[PDB]
Amino acid sequence: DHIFFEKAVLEAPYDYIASMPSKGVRDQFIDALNDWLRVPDVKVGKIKDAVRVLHNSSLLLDDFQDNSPLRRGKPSTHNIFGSAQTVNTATYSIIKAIGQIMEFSAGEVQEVMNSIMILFQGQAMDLFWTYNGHVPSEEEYYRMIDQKTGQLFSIATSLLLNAARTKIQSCLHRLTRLLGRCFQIRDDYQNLVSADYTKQKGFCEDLDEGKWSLALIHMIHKQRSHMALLNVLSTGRKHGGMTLEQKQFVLDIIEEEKSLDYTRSVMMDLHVQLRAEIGRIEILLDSPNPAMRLLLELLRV
Amino acid sequence: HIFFEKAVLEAPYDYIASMPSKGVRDQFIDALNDWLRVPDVKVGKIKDAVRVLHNSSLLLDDFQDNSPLRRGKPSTHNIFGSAQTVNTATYSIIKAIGQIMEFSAGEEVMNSIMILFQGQAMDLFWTYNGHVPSEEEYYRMIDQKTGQLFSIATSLLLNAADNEIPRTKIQSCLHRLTRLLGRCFQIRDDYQNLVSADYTKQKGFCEDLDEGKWSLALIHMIHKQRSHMALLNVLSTGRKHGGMTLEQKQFVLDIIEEEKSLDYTRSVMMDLHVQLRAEIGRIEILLDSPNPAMRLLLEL
Amino acid sequence: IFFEKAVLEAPYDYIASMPSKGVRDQFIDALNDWLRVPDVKVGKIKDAVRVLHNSSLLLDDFQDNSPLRRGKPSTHNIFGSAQTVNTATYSIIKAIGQIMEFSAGESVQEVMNSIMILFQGQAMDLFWTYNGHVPSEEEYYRMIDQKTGQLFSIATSLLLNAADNEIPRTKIQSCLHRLTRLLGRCFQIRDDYQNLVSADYTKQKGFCEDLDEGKWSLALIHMISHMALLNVLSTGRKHGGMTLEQKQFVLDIIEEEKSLDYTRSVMMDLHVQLRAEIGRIEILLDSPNPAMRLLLELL
Amino acid sequence: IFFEKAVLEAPYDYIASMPSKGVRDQFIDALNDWLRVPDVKVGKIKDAVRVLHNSSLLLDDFQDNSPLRRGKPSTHNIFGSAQTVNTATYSIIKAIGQIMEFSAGESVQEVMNSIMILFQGQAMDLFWTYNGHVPSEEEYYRMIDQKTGQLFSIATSLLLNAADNEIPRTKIQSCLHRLTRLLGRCFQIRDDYQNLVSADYTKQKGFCEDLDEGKWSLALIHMISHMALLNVLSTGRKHGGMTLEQKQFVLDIIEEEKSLDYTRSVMMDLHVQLRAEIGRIEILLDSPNPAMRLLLELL
Amino acid sequence: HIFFEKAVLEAPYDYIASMPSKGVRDQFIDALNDWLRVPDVKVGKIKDAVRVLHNSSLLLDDFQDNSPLRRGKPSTHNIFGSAQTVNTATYSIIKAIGQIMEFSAGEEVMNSIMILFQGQAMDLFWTYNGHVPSEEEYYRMIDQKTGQLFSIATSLLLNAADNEIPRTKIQSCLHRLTRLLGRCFQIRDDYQNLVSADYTKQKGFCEDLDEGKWSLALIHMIHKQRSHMALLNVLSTGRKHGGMTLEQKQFVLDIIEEEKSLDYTRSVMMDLHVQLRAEIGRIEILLDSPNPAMRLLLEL
Amino acid sequence: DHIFFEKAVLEAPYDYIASMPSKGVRDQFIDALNDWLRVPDVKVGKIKDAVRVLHNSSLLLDDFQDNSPLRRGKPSTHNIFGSAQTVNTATYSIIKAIGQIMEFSAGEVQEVMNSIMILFQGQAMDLFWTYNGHVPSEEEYYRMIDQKTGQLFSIATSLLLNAARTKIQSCLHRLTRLLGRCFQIRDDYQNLVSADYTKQKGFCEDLDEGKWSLALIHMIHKQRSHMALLNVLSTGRKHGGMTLEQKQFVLDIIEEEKSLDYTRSVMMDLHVQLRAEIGRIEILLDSPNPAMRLLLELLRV
Ligand SMILES: NCCC(O)(P(=O)(O)O)P(=O)(O)O
Ligand SMILES: NCCC(O)(P(=O)(O)O)P(=O)(O)O
Ligand SMILES: NCCC(O)(P(=O)(O)O)P(=O)(O)O
Ligand SMILES: NCCC(O)(P(=O)(O)O)P(=O)(O)O
Ligand SMILES: NCCC(O)(P(=O)(O)O)P(=O)(O)O
Ligand SMILES: NCCC(O)(P(=O)(O)O)P(=O)(O)O
Ligand SMILES: [Co+2]
Ligand SMILES: [Co+2]
Ligand SMILES: [Co+2]
Ligand SMILES: [Co+2]
Ligand SMILES: [Co+2]
Ligand SMILES: [Co+2]
Ligand SMILES: [Co+2]
Ligand SMILES: [Co+2]
Ligand SMILES: [Co+2]
Ligand SMILES: [Co+2]
Ligand SMILES: [Co+2]
Ligand SMILES: [Co+2]
Ligand SMILES: [Co+2]
Ligand SMILES: [Co+2]
Ligand SMILES: [Co+2]
Ligand SMILES: [Co+2]
Ligand SMILES: [Co+2]
Ligand SMILES: [Co+2]
Ligand SMILES: [Co+2]
Ligand SMILES: [Co+2]
Ligand SMILES: [Co+2]
Ligand SMILES: [Co+2]
Ligand SMILES: [Co+2]
Ligand SMILES: [Co+2]
Repeated sequence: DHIFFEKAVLEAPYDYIASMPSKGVRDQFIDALNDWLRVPDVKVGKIKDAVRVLHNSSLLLDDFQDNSPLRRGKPSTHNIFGSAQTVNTATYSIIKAIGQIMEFSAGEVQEVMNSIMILFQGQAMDLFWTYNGHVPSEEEYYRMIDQKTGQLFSIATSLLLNAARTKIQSCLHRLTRLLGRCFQIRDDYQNLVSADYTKQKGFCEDLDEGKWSLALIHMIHKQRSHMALLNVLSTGRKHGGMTLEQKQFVLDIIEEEKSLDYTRSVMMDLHVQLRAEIGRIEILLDSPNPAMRLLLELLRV
Repeated sequence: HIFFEKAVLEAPYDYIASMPSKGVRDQFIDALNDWLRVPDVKVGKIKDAVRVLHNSSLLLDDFQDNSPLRRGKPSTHNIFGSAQTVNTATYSIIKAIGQIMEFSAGEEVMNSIMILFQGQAMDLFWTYNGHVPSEEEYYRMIDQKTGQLFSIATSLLLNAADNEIPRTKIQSCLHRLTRLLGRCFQIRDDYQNLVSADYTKQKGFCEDLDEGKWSLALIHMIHKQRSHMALLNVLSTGRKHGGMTLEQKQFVLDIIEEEKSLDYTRSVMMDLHVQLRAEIGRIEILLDSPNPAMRLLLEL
Repeated sequence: IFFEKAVLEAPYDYIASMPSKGVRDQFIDALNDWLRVPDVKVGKIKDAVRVLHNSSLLLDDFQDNSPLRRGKPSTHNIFGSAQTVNTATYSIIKAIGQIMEFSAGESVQEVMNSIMILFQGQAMDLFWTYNGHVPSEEEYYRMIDQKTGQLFSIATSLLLNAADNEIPRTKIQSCLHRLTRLLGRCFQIRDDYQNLVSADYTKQKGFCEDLDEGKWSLALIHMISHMALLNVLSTGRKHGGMTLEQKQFVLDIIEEEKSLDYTRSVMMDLHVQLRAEIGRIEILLDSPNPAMRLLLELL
Repeated sequence: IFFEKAVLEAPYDYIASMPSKGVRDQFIDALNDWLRVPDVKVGKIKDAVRVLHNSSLLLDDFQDNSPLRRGKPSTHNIFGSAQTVNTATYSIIKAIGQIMEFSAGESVQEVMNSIMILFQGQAMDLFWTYNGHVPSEEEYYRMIDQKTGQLFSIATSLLLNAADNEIPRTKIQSCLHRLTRLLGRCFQIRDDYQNLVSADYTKQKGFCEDLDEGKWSLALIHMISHMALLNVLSTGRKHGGMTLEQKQFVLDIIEEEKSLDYTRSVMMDLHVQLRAEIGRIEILLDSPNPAMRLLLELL
Repeated sequence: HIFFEKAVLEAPYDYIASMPSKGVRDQFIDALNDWLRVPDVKVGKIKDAVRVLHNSSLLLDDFQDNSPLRRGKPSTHNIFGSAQTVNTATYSIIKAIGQIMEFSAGEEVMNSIMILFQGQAMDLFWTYNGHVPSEEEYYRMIDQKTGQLFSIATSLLLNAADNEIPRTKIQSCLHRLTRLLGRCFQIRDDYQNLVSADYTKQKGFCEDLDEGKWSLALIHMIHKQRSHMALLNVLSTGRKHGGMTLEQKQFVLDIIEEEKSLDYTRSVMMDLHVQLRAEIGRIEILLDSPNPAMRLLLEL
Repeated sequence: DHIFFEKAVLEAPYDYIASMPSKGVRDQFIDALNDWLRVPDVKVGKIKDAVRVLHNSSLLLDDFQDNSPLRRGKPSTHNIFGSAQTVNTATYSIIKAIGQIMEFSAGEVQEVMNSIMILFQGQAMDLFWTYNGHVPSEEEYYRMIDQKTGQLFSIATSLLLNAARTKIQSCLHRLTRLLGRCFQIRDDYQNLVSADYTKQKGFCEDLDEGKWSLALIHMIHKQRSHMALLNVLSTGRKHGGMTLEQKQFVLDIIEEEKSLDYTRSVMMDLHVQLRAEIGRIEILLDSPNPAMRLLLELLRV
């Protein structure tokens, strides 16, 4: 009878992150997208649960892969169960999510499998650059984002699309791709700027991780000296993190170079294109979508 | 250079795949196919898929057990780091599943794959929280984390077998076979980790004592009526730290030898060998097809 | 020559200078209102028990790796673990010698036996956290009777052996044993309780010090669907202790399951039994003890 | 119930199972050839002193952070520091209780006082390495008389208090005190010596274990132009201990200055004084002691 | 890009040089030159040379004292690492010496520079081996490691002074001045490290208690007849570890306050202020040239 | 009177390295060079002592800068006295060495000061590349060597030259430069190959340091994959060193690529040029020099 006990052990790390609160964008996008597609409540529920597992599982891996001590102000899962159990649960949960997607969807699965694997191709580059200290170009950065976060929006879109036109499809493609860039570029921006992100992750958590955000990329390829900046980055990699003053030192250089102003420029332009794409769909479709415009608006600053 | 980013993604897999396997996995498929006689191309695809699953499991396991060595060389996460290694490992499992789908469509797997993680879950859970499992829990965990690999390969080969009869006679016997093989190979593995000098050369001296896993020898003497305060506390000391000193490892070995607990493990393995030979025999006669390959695989 | 003595007793003189007090001496004064032991012998008993209690504090702080004691650095963060342990062990021997100096016979072989039970209790405490065993409620209570309640018992045994002739120390026994047992259980449960609730117990020991130690308070034990809490304690065992965020997570689970309420109910029941016990003794000795009842009101 | 006792005594039963022996019991047998104490009481004295000596080994190994004892892991690398210290302190109390069980009067207050001097000696030992003070030869010798020579004194005090009636335990005193003092000084100096020279003392404790501890052997003290040696000891204090290469460097300086020879000369002089002392006692008791002279030949 | 490798070499110097000095060093040279009146160009060269020496000394000292903060910002070796920082520091000292040679030729320096290291040697030696120095040893060490900087600048300015007389009257007085200035500034520095909240903002809370240096306050109360077992042992505990906890630092402060040992340091500083004003006075009259700048420099 | 005690404290770290044994090449080169120049015994003694201090001081810094636990089988100086005292003594000793050079030499000093500073320019690049993980080109590597080790030979040469022609000078320049490259390239080679270097420094000490030797440089810029090789190097930098198996893994890749064969090729060609330069001088001068040819021969394999 204690087969239930074994299941609880296996899914304990998953039940942890899924329990905090943490959500927002994911569920909102599915709801907003469905205000257009009008997919049955039962089918969107099956899609929601699968995407949630998929998203939460990648968070389990990401926090471990990025060595993040905090998620949503609480300890990250691998600081509760340890990295070994967390990774084991996460990998299992992904397979479980794929099985669920198989159960209500035909094949094509052979399209979702492909896109799920693209997510890993995206993570691969992100982790590769961080680990070996290679600064990517701005375009490589965008391509990486399209794969690791943009593809995540695409998956939820493809699922809802297959449960509902024709030309409308190649417009949602432009939507999810632009949306993916908005999310990540904001996420990297807010990590260094916002004080909520400071409370839900720690002060400049990305600088401990050593990820290459758009601000750093822009000023690294910006032709001036930066002997100091280059060396603290190396110092951080050698110590596995930075002190509060070191992070502040990085921010001040960023401020002095106005590289965050560039990031703000890209985000505003992205919102312009996304506004246009949304209205393009609302016109091409029956009626407008305040839910999608809300989500877009939640993504500025 | 679209080729470059895939190379980065699959670099940790190519590393572990470039090492000498020992080919236990491949030898079994070959032996099983001496009975089922599936065409070489279909067999090759199944071999490739299972090889990817197995190697990916080793990627994860070495990191999870914090093993410094794999086949005498540094473990994969001591090349690419934990993050990269885990990422491709999960990806490669997805990829293998995708490969399996392309030539099969059915039907157990993937589902049986989820049982692997169920087995690992218990293995990792006990080790992390220091809970000593019973012999039955130990066996059940092994059926899930190890025996299932064999089950996977069999089902794949079985579903690809010709209409040359029966798939009804064999299935009961084949399940008995893969399960017995799974137990013995893991029990042998946990046994050899402490006594074999080749394993010392491949994994380091008594690597499982660093990992802190619960092998049959330890389990047997702990649930004994004799007191083992020292033994219990060294194991806890090893988990508190990153592992054990050589003297701490040697101390455990002395306790084991003093109580001949490895001899109990030898007895269990021999008894499993007997049942294995019996099971192979029932099939060799029922199909009128002797299998020197399976009996040769047993030679371990 | 005094220098050698000052070096040996420096770690003791450190904790002894701390304000860590307010229960041990008040219990002796409260009990002596009954036993009416001469003030001089009460002084020696107070001194001896003070040395013992301080010595156990030296050991426990080291053994639980507590960084703070009464808001100041713990003794082994001043003198190191080696000097602290050596001084502590010496101080225990010194106290016993003092006890021997004013009491003989089976009184000594009773206190000696009683002191050894303290270590028996500490052993189970230390053994459980080190090997990651979650104790039952009964195991926990028995552990408390040995390591905490026995300290009260020592003080009473000393006082009773020096009691006035107008007092039947044979009728009174077992009633006093029932008292100290309840009192020690009430004190320790409150101690484990307060460590997770208060400040003091965040100002004096740091935030949730028991969770760094990996101590098994009554709240924690009552719970162990509780999978996440088991693992973080294990994570706390593998790491040097818990992060501020990890400790807060434990509190949330306790709060959600209202484990704080359970221990609160247990201590109120102990308050009831204690009042009933003091009453029986008050009738038996034909003497009211407002001090004991006053001491009881410490929650 | 036995389980609780087994847990408490597990760290003691660990060192007690080790072959760490060959001097303590031989001294008792040698001395008893003179004192002719009944075999039964000698047994209890042997048991009590054995518990004390083992308990001091538990503490010292932890306090000096020694990884190895008799080729096997030290006790605190089996049970952890907390359990080891608690058991050790308990075992000391237990032994004293045993001593109390067959001896009364000022005999106890003598052993109690003698045990406290052991801690006084350990205190100076621990205090010096922790605060980086290089002791003089006299300070070192006095430290030895307290922490080592006193152990012999305890055994003799017990045996003398149980001596046969045909023996004048008043004439004999001070001669025995002179003996134990010399013997303890000879034993400890040899102990500090052997730790840097031998194997055993590389097989039993690891290579130059005293240099990890930061112990002040007679060789080291005799030297402190010696600037480089001072700093590596400091480096050894800041780090967890010394590397294999660092220990070897210390040996080279010792060898170059022939510090090994000095301690060798000191111990030969101690051999002379010891023979003179045994002789005086042999005349005074009209009884030869080939055992003591046999025990003496341990170099 | 021959320019690039020099930029790499001087990058750690440019970092520390880009910070707000406080200009005590420059204020002294200006004040001294109100008397000696050396042309601006020759004064500028001397300022530049001394500035390089001083900054290079801070490069070395911050690493040697393992200080995490310098003027509120991370210390240089927490940017470029210990290796690079030390390399340019030694180089910059050579460079400064080369600069000094180009406009002088003589004559004390460099020689006086070697006394700086002699002072640092004792400072580092006592701290590393935990030896408590006497008040006299403490003063002598300070004359060498701090007072000599002032001596260097004076000799340079003195050798560049015009034939407008005397260089014989002043030298005795100027040596008395630079030496008094050196003691007071270091004693003030060690004082302010424990009590000034601005120093907490620039270096962290009680940084010297992390370094484990021997300030006058600690030295005074240690060589006292009262016992200080606790105080002594915390300091040793701090050296055993990387530094002290906040409670350990606060504990030391409480002992200091309880014994008013900082008041003794205040008395010494005031007495040095008195002698300084006296020495400035003897010179202001002997040259018939009052120096509001020197007296204003004293305001600290 | 205890002014001598303060001096002992200051020079204790210097007296340590100077005492072991460790020498060889330095004294041999000065003797071999003087078999030509015939400079008085008193003057060459003054030159020897100064160069020894200079060389030993740089070793004090180098071991600390490279985090080397061992020198000549014994603990490095900063593992006896600590990094702080070692660096303080080293810097002082360099200034002391400069003063000594000033005392027997005119100015031009203004030539020796310049060359001493070049040594630091060389070290600067070596430490910069190691710390920030930048692989230099082969020519940058050679230029760096000319500055940090080749210039050291040049200093001893300039000193002896100024105490003694005309055209002979611009031949010694080619000698010291070639000699500098021979020494360092061999030193980097022997670090990974020789078992004496394994005993006098530890197994593959350079792989812990993370320096960029010619073998690594050659195969890094050699166009093939090397995903594994690139990542262990990063792993080493993140851990502050490598395990025995990791170093062996690096050696095997080096072996597989025959990059050490290339290093052997460069060394043999260097010996060819050096043989030619030596004979060129022996002819241009009075008589041959077996001492210099010996030293050259001590530098192969
Ligand atoms: N997308 C989830 C992961 C992140 O967004 P998060 O900020 O860690 O949630 P990352 O910054 O790692 O890309
Ligand atoms: N189960 C595959 C991994 C093992 O067999 P391996 O010995 O690590 O290959 P484990 O002993 O960890 O179970
Ligand atoms: N028993 C006295 C020691 C304690 O009360 P304290 O918390 O150390 O005061 P514990 O809770 O550790 O038992
Ligand atoms: N005094 C018994 C303990 C010793 O002899 P040991 O070396 O621990 O046996 P020490 O040398 O530490 O004093
Ligand atoms: N002496 C210059 C450096 C100092 O003044 P600083 O306070 O570190 O600038 P120290 O206190 O180390 O002496
Ligand atoms: N030249 C002295 C320094 C070296 O040669 P060494 O091998 O450390 O002596 P490096 O390898 O650091 O260049
Ligand atoms: Co809707
Ligand atoms: Co992340
Ligand atoms: Co991430
Ligand atoms: Co992010
Ligand atoms: Co074929
Ligand atoms: Co494994
Ligand atoms: Co495993
Ligand atoms: Co295994
Ligand atoms: Co009263
Ligand atoms: Co406690
Ligand atoms: Co406790
Ligand atoms: Co408590
Ligand atoms: Co006998
Ligand atoms: Co010892
Ligand atoms: Co000792
Ligand atoms: Co010893
Ligand atoms: Co002007
Ligand atoms: Co400083
Ligand atoms: Co300083
Ligand atoms: Co300062
Ligand atoms: Co010659
Ligand atoms: Co080097
Ligand atoms: Co170097
Ligand atoms: Co080298």
